[PDB]
Amino acid sequence: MKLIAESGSTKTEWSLVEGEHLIQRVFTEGLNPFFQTRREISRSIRLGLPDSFFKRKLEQVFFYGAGCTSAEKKSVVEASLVAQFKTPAYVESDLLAAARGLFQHDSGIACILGTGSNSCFYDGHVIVKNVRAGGYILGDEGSGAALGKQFLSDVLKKLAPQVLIDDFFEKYDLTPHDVMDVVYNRPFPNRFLAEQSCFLADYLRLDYVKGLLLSNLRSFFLRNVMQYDYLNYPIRFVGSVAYNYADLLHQVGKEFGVELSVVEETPMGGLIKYHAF
Amino acid sequence: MKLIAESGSTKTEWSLVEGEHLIQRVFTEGLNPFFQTRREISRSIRLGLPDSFFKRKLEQVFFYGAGCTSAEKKSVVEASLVAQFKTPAYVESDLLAAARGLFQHDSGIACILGTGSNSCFYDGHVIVKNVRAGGYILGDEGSGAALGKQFLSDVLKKLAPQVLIDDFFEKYDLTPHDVMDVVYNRPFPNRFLAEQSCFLADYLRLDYVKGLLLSNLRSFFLRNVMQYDYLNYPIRFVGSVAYNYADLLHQVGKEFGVELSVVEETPMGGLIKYHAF
Repeated sequence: MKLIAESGSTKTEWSLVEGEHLIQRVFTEGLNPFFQTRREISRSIRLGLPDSFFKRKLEQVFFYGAGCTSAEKKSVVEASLVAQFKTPAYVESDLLAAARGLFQHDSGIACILGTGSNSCFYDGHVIVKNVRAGGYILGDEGSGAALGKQFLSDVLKKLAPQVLIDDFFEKYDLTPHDVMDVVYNRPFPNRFLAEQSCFLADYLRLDYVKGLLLSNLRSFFLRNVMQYDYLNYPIRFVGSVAYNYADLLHQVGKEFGVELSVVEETPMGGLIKYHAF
Repeated sequence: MKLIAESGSTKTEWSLVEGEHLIQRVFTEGLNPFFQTRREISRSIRLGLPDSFFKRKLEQVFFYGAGCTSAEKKSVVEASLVAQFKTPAYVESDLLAAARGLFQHDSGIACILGTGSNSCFYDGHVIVKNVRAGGYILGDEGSGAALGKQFLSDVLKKLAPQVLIDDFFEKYDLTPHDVMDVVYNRPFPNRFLAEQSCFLADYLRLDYVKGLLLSNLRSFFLRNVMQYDYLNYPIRFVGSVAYNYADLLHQVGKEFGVELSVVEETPMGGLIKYHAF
């Protein structure tokens, strides 16, 4: 058996697999070596996974995660995995997870629309080019946080529909003042903004929300996708925003003259296939 | 004599005055009760002002500052002033400073374009209406930080002119990676973004920079100014961004059918007049 894990801001997905056969899947909290020390990662692993995961003969562990983006950060995660499982562990970024999960050994443009957003050209083996996403303030166009940022900007200006404003304040138990406090003074403001992506998804019948999604999705295409040779290679998407707003994403694709026929919630299914070759 | 002080992110201006006559002016660091305790404010005062300020018979002290926006925050500043000067001290916000400095006892729309941005309707006595600015992430349209945010977004995407990108990296001794670090991990990211407003001002001959200013100034008008009865009252501006980019601001005014003939660097001259009545 092998273990394949994919970690983002909201959770880690663990797949215990034999070849392409799923023995078990388990979710734990997100694990990010920029926010968590080696020991916290080890502890979160140790407390989150069932016993069967730790008693099982594993040939390798493939881990992909947000924040696994340098040699040093990959080491922290690797040390935890190696300590917890006593087996070869290979740590890569969430971006390479998207590329390999979406493309296998073919070439094309892989894009993530999740808490943040990301894109790359993948040559079937390595990432060859990677437009900088820029994070929740300076970029991450088309991401959950970008949506949340524009929505909350509109809430404070009273520009959004009253129904949405009232529902937002009630659901989150907030006032305008408390919004400022959360965004400017409390941990992980990006995650709170990105949570708005889930909130807004119930209100898609409103012109306001459709226009907000179209605007942010177009921005991702103009500022990220179209830096690549996007008319000459397949463009494939993964992530919670891409998945939940797949119809609007497809519409934006057609506006830019492309056919987006691959939109997946996560790269996990593709990663299981990839590590079976 | 009285003492009139106006405090923002970059500095405090102190005016020792008899009626409308300026005895002396001194600059110290900014003083903001959200970032500095009463004792730090007192110390910064005590170390920043000349002896003559402390030996002088003063009838009152009028202080206006960023962050002096609640009863409690005003108290902190007041306690410091009262301890340092042993005289009646009246603490108000930087917004009321703009209103009173720009309008005296007349009515109209007062706007600030500085590190952040702000606007209000002033009835000649009190602020009657105040669109929420929203801060550097969710709003502050037309501010230095909004400029810096779009510029740096463009820098990371490689969309800005190469000359600007090279000059930015060299002047600030930064790389793309170090930019992320400053914005996401270091204190007062708003102040660093707002500093870009001064950097860009030397490059106004570039189409890119003109278009950036026009876009951000238009945004301030669409999302803030035009929430007020802006065709029926004078609109007056104060602040470093408004002052440095006065020609483009005036142009944006005309686009929205208004004549902006009052643009001041600071409200200080107006405040001296106001507190002489």
